[PDB]
Amino acid sequence: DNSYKMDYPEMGLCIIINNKNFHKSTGMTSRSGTDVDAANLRETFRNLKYEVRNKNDLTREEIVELMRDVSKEDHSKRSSFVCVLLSHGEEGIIFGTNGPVDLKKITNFFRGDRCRSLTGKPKLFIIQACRGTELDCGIETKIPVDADFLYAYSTAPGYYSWRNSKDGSWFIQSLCAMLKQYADKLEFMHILTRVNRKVATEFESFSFDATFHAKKQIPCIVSMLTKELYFYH
Amino acid sequence: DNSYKMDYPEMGLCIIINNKNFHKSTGMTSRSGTDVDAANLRETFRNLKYEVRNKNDLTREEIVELMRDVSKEDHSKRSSFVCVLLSHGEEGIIFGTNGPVDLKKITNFFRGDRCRSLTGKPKLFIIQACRGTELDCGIETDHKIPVDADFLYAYSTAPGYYSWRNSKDGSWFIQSLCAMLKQYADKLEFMHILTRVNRKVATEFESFSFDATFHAKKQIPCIVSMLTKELYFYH
Ligand SMILES: O=C(CCC(=O)Nc1ccc2c(c1)C(=O)C(=O)NC2=O)Nc1cccc(OCCF)c1
Repeated sequence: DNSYKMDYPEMGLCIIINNKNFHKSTGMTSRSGTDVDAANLRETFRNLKYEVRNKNDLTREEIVELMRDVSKEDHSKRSSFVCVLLSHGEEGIIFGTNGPVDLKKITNFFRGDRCRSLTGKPKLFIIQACRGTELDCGIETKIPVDADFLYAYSTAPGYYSWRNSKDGSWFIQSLCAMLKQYADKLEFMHILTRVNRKVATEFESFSFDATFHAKKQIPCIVSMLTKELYFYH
Repeated sequence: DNSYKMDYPEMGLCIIINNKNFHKSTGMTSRSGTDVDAANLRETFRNLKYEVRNKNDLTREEIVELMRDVSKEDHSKRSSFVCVLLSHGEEGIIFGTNGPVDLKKITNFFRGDRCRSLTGKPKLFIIQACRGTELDCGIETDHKIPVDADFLYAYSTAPGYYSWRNSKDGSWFIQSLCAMLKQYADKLEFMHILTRVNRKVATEFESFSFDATFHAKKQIPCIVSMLTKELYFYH
């Protein structure tokens, strides 16, 4: 068929790793307002009938162990899997409270051959974290083991990722608003495309210092899905 | 307006870079079956009403030059822009005949601030090249806008992975891309076309080799989208 089977007895897990406070030896700063994103996500995915588990202030080892355990659960009665990461980042990596974790390490747990009860089911990774330090100035006007993954990144490779301490990050605030409005009408890729547009046109940084002023952001959809994804029917 | 305006006088250019033969100093093999891909692409994109320009066996300098020249053209009367790269590669790199070129360097020529007549229009890069040497063993079941916006990078494989070519039929990804564009360009949104491309490659293809190391290998393409709207080839 053209569309993933989403009529399993359960939608699936939605794990949200929310890191705000970081260890002293890291020099990493606290991500103020991240709880806004975490709460917004929790409610959005609960409304999508996901079983949501929230984690807070996990270490790199704790992140690894959480994903290992979760990958070893029996997902046979679940349609999909969602993991949302809220943290500092670097290209290809997310930060535990006490140090880096390669993203590949945690998603390898769910590879078609390592988590058999999710083989052929959509595995979604939503990543609110930096991918580098670059700023966007803007401009005027048998199946493969690596299949059935989707990575919804807040930014393009190499780029910084913008957040508002009060309103939420640009990406998650837009993701939730778009899932809320369209998760009953549009296929996921088209939801995510609405997300890009909303982040691209509605947001623009403000700074008293020109270096950080009027900067822009586009999110980055990375799809290895083999079917269309509708959260209904 | 949830979709790109595709009813400009022209659909736009479709530049195809087809690298078959590489200088002896590299020690890169010839890419057998690539002319099949290049011919398939040419016919497919002409049918889509794109202005195809085929270029064969370009050097790293020539690639850069071509991309520079085309980026400096006036794309005002064009709906979009397509560029297909067929060659050897590594993560983030395609090979000219004489050596490596960073993909970022070629796609940067078209960034919303360096190519004004393409601002707000979809820039499509179709990349048939290795992104490393990993092999997928498979598993059994059988206002202002950002300058990095409006780009789509359609990769033949996942990051870190080998990309499979067949001497007779061409590459698994290009073969499959042409078939689905032929079948659905008139009906489906582009992301939906590429998703079908993904399923086709993932299910219908498996490598054959007398070397068990290279036998029974699988492949999934990788769609990287910073598009802001739905793309339909027919108005
Ligand atoms: O640090 C970040 C994200 C931003 C951050 O937490 N601090 C930060 C540090 C320097 C700069 C910036 C942020 C900028 O936003 C910036 O515009 N320029 C910077 O020098 N990413 C990063 C940091 C160091 C290295 C890196 O990539 C190396 C791996 F190839 C990526």
